Amino acid sequence: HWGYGKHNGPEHWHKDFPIAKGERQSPVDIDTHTAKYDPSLKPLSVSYDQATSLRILNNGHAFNVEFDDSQDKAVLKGGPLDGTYRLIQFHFHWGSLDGQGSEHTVDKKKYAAELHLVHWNTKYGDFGKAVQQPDGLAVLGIFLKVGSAKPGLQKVVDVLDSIKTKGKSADFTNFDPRGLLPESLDYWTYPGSLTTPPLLECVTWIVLKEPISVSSEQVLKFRKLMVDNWRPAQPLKNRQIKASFK
Ligand SMILES: [Zn+2]
Repeated sequence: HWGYGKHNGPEHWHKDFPIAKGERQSPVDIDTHTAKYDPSLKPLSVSYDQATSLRILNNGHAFNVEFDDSQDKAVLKGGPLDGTYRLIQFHFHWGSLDGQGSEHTVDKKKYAAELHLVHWNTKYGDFGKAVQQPDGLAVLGIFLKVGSAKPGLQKVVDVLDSIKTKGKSADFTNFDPRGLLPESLDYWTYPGSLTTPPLLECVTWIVLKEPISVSSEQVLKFRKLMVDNWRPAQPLKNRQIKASFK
């Protein structure tokens, strides 16, 4: 019965998922002066040109745009990663007003929303096998700030009315996730977890420094589905956040 409310929200999750109090939980606050520049980190390779979106699902906690991951189409490689990770889905976290919504924070600053592009390591059989492994997933995190509209988000926003109800899905083919990426691929990276139950510690996080801008109208349409589906920042503990820059 986990969710984001007073009675079932993040502070309760540890009861059903004790790893919630574990050693590599996400999200975290990215303290830009404690983040360590690592010259050995390679540039990120985001290869999304042959992405095949299939559908969009309201899973009760967010909406997921799902991709065909049955062969290498949209993949993430390079950066802190060893090998190739296939895009399986993306989703967002957002708030009930503009001053909150992101999961990661940067020097304690919260953005209005955060996009997670979820990828699994093709050394493993499928996503299900990958989440059982400490290097199973790579999640590309992108902050959303409110200002100008992101044109490449409009197709997502426009279909949401058709999946207002929990559990419903819709066909969602031929969406190009390249339209959700900022100019720069400068990033921070650290080992962490899924930010929703079961909170498995299987993720290499790659959080981009440059946010994308979305319009007030765009985020307001997210909110017609639910609000405040973000887990707050968890302690960094015995980890270091590394930066691809400065
Ligand atoms: Zn997420």
